[PDB]
Amino acid sequence: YKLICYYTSWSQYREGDGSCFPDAIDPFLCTHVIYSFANISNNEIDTWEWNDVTLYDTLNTLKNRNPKLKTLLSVGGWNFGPERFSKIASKTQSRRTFIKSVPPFLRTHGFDGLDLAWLYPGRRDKRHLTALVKEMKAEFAREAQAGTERLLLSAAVSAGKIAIDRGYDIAQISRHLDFISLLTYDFHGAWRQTVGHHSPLFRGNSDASSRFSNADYAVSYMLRLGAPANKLVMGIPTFGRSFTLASSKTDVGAPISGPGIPGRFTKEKGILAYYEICDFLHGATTHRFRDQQVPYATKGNQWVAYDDQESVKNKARYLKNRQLAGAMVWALDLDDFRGTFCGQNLTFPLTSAVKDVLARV
Ligand SMILES: *[C@@H]1O[C@H](CO)[C@@H](O[C@@H]2O[C@H](CO)[C@@H](O)[C@H](O)[C@H]2NC(C)=O)[C@H](O)[C@H]1NC(C)=O
Repeated sequence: YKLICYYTSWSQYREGDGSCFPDAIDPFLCTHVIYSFANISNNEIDTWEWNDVTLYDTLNTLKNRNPKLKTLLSVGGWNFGPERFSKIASKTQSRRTFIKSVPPFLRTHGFDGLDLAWLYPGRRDKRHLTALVKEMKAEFAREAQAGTERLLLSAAVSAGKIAIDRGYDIAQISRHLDFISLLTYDFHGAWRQTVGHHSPLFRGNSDASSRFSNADYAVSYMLRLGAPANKLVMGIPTFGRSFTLASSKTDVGAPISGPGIPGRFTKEKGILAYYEICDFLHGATTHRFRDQQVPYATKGNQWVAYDDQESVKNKARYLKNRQLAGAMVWALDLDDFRGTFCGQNLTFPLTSAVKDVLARV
């Protein structure tokens, strides 16, 4: 079983206990740690935060304590215009330039693979994504000829049917990628006003339309399209989405005037780290959708949909019953890495959970 874990570059700038460096990672915790978001300059992979070279090294040293640990560098991301990706992938000329540039950069900095986070390709991009993947993987194999371990190639994929149908050639890329991470937590629409859970596990025997929005269908659908079950990886959020209620209505479908207030350390609207969410719970009424098997809290005019040890454990089990490769946890910096916020003196509670289940069989 695989437990891919993401670490983001910008989680170093948070204040106080919110500050997180590669340093803070249990090297034995995960099996794959993805440093989050390299970049592209002059059609070539490049750094992002000034000290990346340093964090790179801090993170890559963990392998000194656990030799079987593997690390990957991810390209793209949210703050990386998808148009930019699209532009690099259409001109075979600029695409090659990029590909050929990766191995060295990786080899140089100690990574064991690259991770494509081209965040949502267009209907006009499917054809080139495939190209990018097919060619990149090719470059990688050729490089292995040099007598060294072959680099890993993976990709962060959307779990939205339409999204998937629009720009992904699953049956294709499935054969070139080492593993596919399903973004199974961006389900609730950032477009419409209404309380809703972003990472439901199940369809929810109560709401007709949009049965395509839940982990269960995502996985099932991917499998239909051809993705081998042994290459799939279910994404598990370690954060929660906050909403500013617009009425005393707290139950399903209640009004929403906007994104909840920021977090003391997270400082961003609609997003809360698990550890922040831990503090929040105090004096908050905890609810849990039986049908979707996920929890949400409400305090004052604040409504929060999130995941806990038990919601997370479920998915972990699901993940295993369909026999998938393993799990993907978004941001170890969002989990209680210090472990001093959520009661129990445990560090990385949520991730542990996912691990514990994956390890008892
Ligand atoms: C990552 O690389 C991109 C692309 O080169 C950088 O983007 C540009 O930066 C310059 C100067 O700020 C602008 O004139 C260009 O219009 C930008 N191009 C693109 C594609 O955005 C970006 O600055 C780099 N990131 C960091 C953190 O250095």
